[PDB]
Amino acid sequence: MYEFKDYYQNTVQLSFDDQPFSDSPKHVWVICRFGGKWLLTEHEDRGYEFPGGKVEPMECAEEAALRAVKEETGARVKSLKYLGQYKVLGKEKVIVKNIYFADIEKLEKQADYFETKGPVLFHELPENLSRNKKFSFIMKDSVLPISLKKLKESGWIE
Ligand SMILES: Nc1nc2c(ncn2[C@@H]2O[C@H](COP(=O)(O)OP(=O)(O)OP(=O)(O)O)[C@@H](O)[C@H]2O)c(=O)[nH]1
Repeated sequence: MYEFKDYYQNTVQLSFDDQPFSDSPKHVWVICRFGGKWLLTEHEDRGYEFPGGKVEPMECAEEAALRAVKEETGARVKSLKYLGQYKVLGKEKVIVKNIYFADIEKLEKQADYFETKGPVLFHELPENLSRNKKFSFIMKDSVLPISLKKLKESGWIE
């Protein structure tokens, strides 16, 4: 596994095995790709980040991942694939977040933006996200580069 600190100096435990920290994860994170471009969302407070969110009642992690993509980017996933899972050790609460890769089939219109500003398309992600104020803190740690390298080698990009 991988153990490092996040933007707010909280301990993050990253692994690429089939749900090692928890079999019931309360959070999801979806690395989206619309062909040759990265599909991101713009949170009203945080900024630029990959779609994600909490798992709702009578919903599984995979269901929550597809919903978060539609709720934040309004996109339909062609193939959702489990990449890994991470544990964030905060001051009081501990969060178990599931990492998913979504190959985007299409981008459709949305009626409401759930704390978001709609879909965002990037041909290539900026050189330093930890310095970039337009991006979210969830993009400003080692979870993002390690996952992209694993994703690269998966490799389902092509
Ligand atoms: N590093 C990192 N920390 C995260 C991520 N998502 C959430 N956190 C941390 O999790 C905490 C917030 O978790 P939430 O689930 O949103 O908690 P909440 O909104 O107060 O309320 P609940 O819905 O009851 O959980 C903060 O300490 C964040 O730093 C993530 O993707 N990466």
